[PDB]
Amino acid sequence: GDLHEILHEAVPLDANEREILELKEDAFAQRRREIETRLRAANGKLADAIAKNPAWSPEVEAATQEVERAAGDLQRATLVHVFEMRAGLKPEHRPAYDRVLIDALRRGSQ
Amino acid sequence: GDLHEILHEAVPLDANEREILELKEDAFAQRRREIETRLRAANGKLADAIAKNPAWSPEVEAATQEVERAAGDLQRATLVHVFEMRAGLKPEHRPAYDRVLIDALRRGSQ
Ligand code: NI
Ligand code: NI
Repeated sequence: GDLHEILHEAVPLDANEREILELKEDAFAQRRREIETRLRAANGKLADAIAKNPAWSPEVEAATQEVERAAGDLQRATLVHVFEMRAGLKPEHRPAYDRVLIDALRRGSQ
Repeated sequence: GDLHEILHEAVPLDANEREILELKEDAFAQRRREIETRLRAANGKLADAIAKNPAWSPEVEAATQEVERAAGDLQRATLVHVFEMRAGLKPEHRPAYDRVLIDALRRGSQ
């Protein structure tokens, strides 16, 4: 279900590809961490709101929206980076990458 | 991570609660199935779009938005039903329910 991990594990970068993509990989790792931090905080606000008053409320509406926004940010950032990686591949490596990517997407990997 | 399942498993309904909530449980089961069907179809459209052209595109934008919409529908429907169940509990059972619910939410269960 971890799309990014599935790709790095099944179709790992070659020596030159790894060197070329290192900067983008690192930038994505930091971006993912930041979004995940927001997501955990949103989860906490949702739990907090429900602990206070276990019903839909402005606090629950806001927290649920924050959760969904962070989740969407994560989904999009990951897919953009998946396309980044594809751009950094030797053209001849792209078909295997696509096979893994398409199959994983069909299963709902994100 | 399955909030609904976590609750039914850890704080199962008593005999009378189960009888009273049966209709709502069934309605939710059907609603969940319908949303999941939409989600699987959205995942398929996203895979299809990327199989055709592995880049961001109107098709990828539309599919990703459909995925996020279905996921949001699922999150909200589940939480509304979680509150439905709470309303059907004997008042004295609500605190244990809340303990499980709050702890699970903090971990990002949906
Ligand atoms: Ni990567
Ligand atoms: Ni239920």
